[PDB]
Amino acid sequence: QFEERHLKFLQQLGKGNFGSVEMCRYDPLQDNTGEVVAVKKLQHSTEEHLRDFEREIEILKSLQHDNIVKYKGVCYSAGRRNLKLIMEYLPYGSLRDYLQKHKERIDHIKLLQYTSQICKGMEYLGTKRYIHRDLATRNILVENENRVKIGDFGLTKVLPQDKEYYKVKEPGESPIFWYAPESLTESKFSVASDVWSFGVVLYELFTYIEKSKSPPAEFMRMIGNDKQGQMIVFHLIELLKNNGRLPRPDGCPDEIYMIMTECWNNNVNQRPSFRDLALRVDQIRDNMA
Ligand SMILES: Cc1cnc(Nc2ccc(OCCN3CCCC3)cc2)nc1Nc1cccc(S(=O)(=O)NC(C)(C)C)c1
Repeated sequence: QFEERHLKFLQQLGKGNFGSVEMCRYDPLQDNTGEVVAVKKLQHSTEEHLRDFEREIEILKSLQHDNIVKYKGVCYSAGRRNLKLIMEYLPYGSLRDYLQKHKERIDHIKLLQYTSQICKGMEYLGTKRYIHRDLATRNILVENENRVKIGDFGLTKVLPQDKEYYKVKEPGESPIFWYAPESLTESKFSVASDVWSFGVVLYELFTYIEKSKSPPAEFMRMIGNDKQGQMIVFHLIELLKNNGRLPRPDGCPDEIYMIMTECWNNNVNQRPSFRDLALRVDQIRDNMA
């Protein structure tokens, strides 16, 4: 529905490996009444990346949830590539940056509100047999002080009809300090591996994104900063097989650290569901209030 003639560039919000996101104003009447949107595009539009980009557009079109960023449409230039995905724009940016800028005004009860919203959005993803694979405070976006949203679906894959996991080894470097053990060793991605990663999201939240308490900082202080390249991954695998874990964040109540550890269970069938986590986090929140 969108025409690239009338999309007008304001600034770049983010740029990763295969894609980038720009703030733009859709102003079809050329009079500065149009609305400001977010536009995602590929920056190396190979054909494999393009077909995966279109499955992502189709996945995001199939989702409507208060905690999922809103799809708006697509746009094409002359031809049926240079394809662009149009989404709503959220003014407060990533939850990672929002939280370390207001760390002295956001208490634990507010952290738990975000947490339960993330859970409800993740639970909605699971009902449609989507695996996010990429959850982190980096990709959680902020609509306003009371609402967060899951903000990017570049790696979201749909489960096969028969099986409850997905095997993918990607070319390039992966965020291996959020990945469940069975994802490091066998590249299996399930809703239980997303629960592992939600545990480290919750860890991040309670570290208030303090620089020396990032999961990579803490993990690679546990295995030694001397480790080399591929050996890095191997050493982390061994540390997770011996029940080495991230430490409890400073000030974190023991109840919330028990939720974190229960998601970091080595036994994949023994991790809690997102609906159970939402109920645990809603009761901790209701007792604090
Ligand atoms: C879909 C969408 C809607 N609204 C926003 N709002 C937003 C608003 C301000 C942001 O500030 C970024 C920090 N500075 C960068 C320059 C301006 C400010 C960042 C994001 N972002 C959105 N997506 C987005 C924006 C930046 C990064 C990401 S991502 O890290 O999760 N994924 C990739 C873009 C790398 C694929 C996703």
